Amino acid sequence: GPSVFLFPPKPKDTLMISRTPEVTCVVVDVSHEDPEVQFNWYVDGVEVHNAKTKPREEQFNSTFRVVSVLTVVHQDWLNGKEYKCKVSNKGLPAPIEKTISKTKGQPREPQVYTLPPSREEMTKNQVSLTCLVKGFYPSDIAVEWESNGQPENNYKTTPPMLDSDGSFFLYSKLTVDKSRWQQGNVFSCSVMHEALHNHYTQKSLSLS
Amino acid sequence: GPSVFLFPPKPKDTLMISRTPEVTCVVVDVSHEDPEVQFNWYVDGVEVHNAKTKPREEQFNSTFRVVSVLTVVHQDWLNGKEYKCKVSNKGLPAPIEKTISKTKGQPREPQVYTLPPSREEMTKNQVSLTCLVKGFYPSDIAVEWESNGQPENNYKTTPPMLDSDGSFFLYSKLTVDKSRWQQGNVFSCSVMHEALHNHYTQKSLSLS
Ligand SMILES: *[C@@H]1O[C@H](CO)[C@@H](O[C@@H]2O[C@H](CO)[C@@H](O[C@@H]3O[C@H](CO[C@H]4O[C@H](CO)[C@@H](O)[C@H](O)[C@@H]4O[C@@H]4O[C@H](CO)[C@@H](O)[C@H](O)[C@H]4NC(C)=O)[C@@H](O)[C@H](O[C@H]4O[C@H](CO)[C@@H](O)[C@H](O)[C@@H]4O[C@@H]4O[C@H](CO)[C@@H](O)[C@H](O)[C@H]4NC(C)=O)[C@@H]3O)[C@H](O)[C@H]2NC(C)=O)[C@H](O)[C@H]1NC(C)=O
Ligand SMILES: *[C@@H]1O[C@H](CO)[C@@H](O[C@@H]2O[C@H](CO)[C@@H](O[C@@H]3O[C@H](CO[C@H]4O[C@H](CO)[C@@H](O)[C@H](O)[C@@H]4O[C@@H]4O[C@H](CO)[C@@H](O)[C@H](O)[C@H]4NC(C)=O)[C@@H](O)[C@H](O[C@H]4O[C@H](CO)[C@@H](O)[C@H](O)[C@@H]4O[C@@H]4O[C@H](CO)[C@@H](O)[C@H](O)[C@H]4NC(C)=O)[C@@H]3O)[C@H](O)[C@H]2NC(C)=O)[C@H](O)[C@H]1NC(C)=O
Repeated sequence: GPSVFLFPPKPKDTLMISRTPEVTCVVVDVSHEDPEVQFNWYVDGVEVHNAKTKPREEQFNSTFRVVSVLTVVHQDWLNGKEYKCKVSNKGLPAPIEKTISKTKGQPREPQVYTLPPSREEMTKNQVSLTCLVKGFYPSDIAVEWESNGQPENNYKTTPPMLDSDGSFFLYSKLTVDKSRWQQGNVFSCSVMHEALHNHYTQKSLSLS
Repeated sequence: GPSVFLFPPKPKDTLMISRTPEVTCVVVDVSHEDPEVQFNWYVDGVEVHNAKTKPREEQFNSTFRVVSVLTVVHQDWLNGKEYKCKVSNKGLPAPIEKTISKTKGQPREPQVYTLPPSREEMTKNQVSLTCLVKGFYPSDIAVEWESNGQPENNYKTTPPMLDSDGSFFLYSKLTVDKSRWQQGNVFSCSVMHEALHNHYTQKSLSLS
């Protein structure tokens, strides 16, 4: 009894023409005696044929794992085109069909807010700078940090939370040596999200 | 083939003598033909006998569900005592054993920081006030908000995130009408966590 899992591309993959968005079709618990698999892909029901089917991998539990990767057009996904994977195995009476697309909902533009460390935080040798992203829909988003055009390393972001009003929000937290902050260095969280003009925005933060 | 799941109490249950901490032993996919179950509980291997075993509930998939609830002593769990559930069913060749205890690790005191809304946020009719809890271990924690001793309603908190240094942190976000904030009302996130003196602390925030 095999099952299939269908993964969407990653947000910023989608948002940057530069990047390569992929839809991933994963089939597990494939019969170890009859490992032969057939993938079929569809774009709004339209069969396409450009998917790279990876070599089957033997797992440690007497099953195989089978991955099919479809390259997608940025705009296509953005315009909410459907991607359906069909998987046909001889040890299964009917082929499995999963489908995925950009989540159905009105797009909503993220509001970004930079926030100092707390007065009391100025006790410790590390401070936390606070990026705040809210109101956005869907959930698919990415934040980064940087200073002097160079990306910062020591930050962490939450996974998006559902807000009362059906929007999502999240916080990003960049920690830095107090000295940097007090020297008046400028830092900015950058946010990628389909609702943004050019899918990107930057909001800066430095000690007043 | 039944399975068991063993749930810990909830943080603040543990932290307030007032509250009632419970350890929950859940057994699912119990045979619909042979539904007869036997629970056994243990405190550091020591069998106790004070658990309330709930009536078995027929599920919609031809299985039963069986819950056993053990009341625990606040200090006991706090001192990291072990709670092992044994489940014995006739349709299973060996009884299932799960065990749980306060997570193993050095306790670490949460640092709480209140943070204004962003200057730019003062555009909208709703603002966000920002409670920040960091450095804590373990993860089991709870935040609330209040003003004028009355609990606030419209806030949301993230689930704890793992921080670089093996600590957890999280943010709480309380939204309020701009007018309240500009009137100079005082708001404070309150945090319950075992590392706190008296398991509690409060940090306030009002417009300067
Ligand atoms: C033999 O050993 C095998 C290898 O270990 C093992 O295979 C594994 O099988 C499980 C199923 O039991 C399967 O689990 C699914 O995982 C989905 C996410 O997979 C992630 O994360 C894991 C680890 O965290 C990674 O190892 C995977 O590679 C994968 O990572 C992603 O991979 C893709 C491409 O490779 C990347 O693009 C991603 O970036 C990357 N992510 C990360 C974080 O790195 C998970 O979503 C599945 O959840 C759904 O099914 C569960 C039941 O299995 C339900 O509990 C749950 O509710 C989900 O249901 C769905 O919910 C959706 C809404 O959220 C709906 O849309 C769906 O309709 C609904 N239901 C479905 C589809 O049923 C799931 O947990 C693993 O993927 C798989 N391992 C690998 C490596 O492929 C075998 O089980 C072993 N067999 C036996 C018999 O023991
Ligand atoms: C027939 O229909 C039945 C009823 O719907 C159904 O029963 C369900 O079976 C599934 C297993 O498939 C079982 O899922 C487990 O759920 C655990 C959490 O349960 C929560 O959340 C659900 C919904 O979100 C609630 O409905 C539950 O009541 C329960 O809520 C909690 O309940 C307790 C007491 O009631 C409260 O105190 C809590 O406050 C409350 N929570 C909330 C949010 O309200 C989940 O933790 C389990 O995860 C582990 O097993 C998975 C495999 O099933 C793994 O993918 C996963 O990795 C986990 O593995 C563990 O990881 C741990 C570390 O994190 C380790 O410690 C463990 O060692 C390791 N492994 C284990 C134990 O295997 C799990 O998903 C449901 O609980 C159960 N439903 C109910 C209502 O009890 C049947 O499946 C149906 N049968 C069939 C054949 O279809």
